[PDB]
Amino acid sequence: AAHQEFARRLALFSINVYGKLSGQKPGENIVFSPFSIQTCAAMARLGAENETATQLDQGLGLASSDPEQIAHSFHQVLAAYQILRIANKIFVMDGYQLRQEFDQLLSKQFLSAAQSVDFSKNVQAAATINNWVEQRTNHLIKDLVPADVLNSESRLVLVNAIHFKGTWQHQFAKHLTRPDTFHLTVQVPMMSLKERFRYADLPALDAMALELPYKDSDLSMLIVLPNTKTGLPALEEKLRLTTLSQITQSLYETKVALKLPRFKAEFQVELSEVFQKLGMSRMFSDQAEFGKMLQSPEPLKVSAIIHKAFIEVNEEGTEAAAATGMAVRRKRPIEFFADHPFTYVLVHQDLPLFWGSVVRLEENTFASS
Repeated sequence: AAHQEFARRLALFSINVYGKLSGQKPGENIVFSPFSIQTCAAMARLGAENETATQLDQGLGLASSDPEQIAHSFHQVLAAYQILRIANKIFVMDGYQLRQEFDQLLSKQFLSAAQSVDFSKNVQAAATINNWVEQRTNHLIKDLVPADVLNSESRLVLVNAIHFKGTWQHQFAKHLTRPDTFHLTVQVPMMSLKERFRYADLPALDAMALELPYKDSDLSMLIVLPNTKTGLPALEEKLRLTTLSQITQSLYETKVALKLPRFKAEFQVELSEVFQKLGMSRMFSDQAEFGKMLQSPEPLKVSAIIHKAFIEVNEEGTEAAAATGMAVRRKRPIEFFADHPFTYVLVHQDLPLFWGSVVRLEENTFASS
């Protein structure tokens, strides 16, 4: 009930963000963790007041206007994963003390760690933050927070990191992978497998979908494939007309001949513009209200929200990672051949952990690091 609502609201936030990112970065293989973004921003909301807090509640789709109830809603999920590792930490300017309620909600409900750092020594502070993020993401997310967005005016950085490594319930055979056409055409490694999978025809979306489960988990990779080679932008628009829950409830087990690219993607973005377009502008402005963060009466605002994500999909399974850092400163059979662009979601039970697009693929002919 409370759990279903949390998933529903995160799913809507997810498609909202996906839509704004796709508009901001049209030809790119977007990948992001909506869960990471919402969690990090909800932590910031605990320290917000007045219209800043209200914007965050309503723009993120949080459970209510009550900080304790909001915090508890995240605890329920975070605790359930006490394959998937999620970690929160706050990094606080040396000499500044957190307010008790902010500190208590972060520690007890968001299971957040806390550490004091010297942001005036901004290279050192960034290294501390970024090393922690690497350690929470199997070194897949590097240099999350650059030194050059931190300085003596920085007061805290809130970070969420998430790491996923799953093995397919039904793995692909490596010796069956072959180069084949991806229609943008290019030749890329295509993995082939015939199995019973949860599948749906989605004719009102002009698409089809398939779920690939991971063993020893209630996690799966949902692939939504337009029926036409050029159909992804239209599908992306139409997903707004439905819900993730309605899509996954349409799935039924059936024998499928699957072809899926062996692919990887990395994506990074500063999310201020996305948040502004989703009606959460006040937090970045000189009218921002974050007086519940620190004992100090210094007015604060958000100077950056940085998100980085990574995913690799191969014959054995999937590994994915992401992190979100928010800097706060003082104010001065059926064939299912995924051989053209598609969208995908790593979903727990309609709780989306990762969301992305495959729009362009190439086999690199150059050696590189």
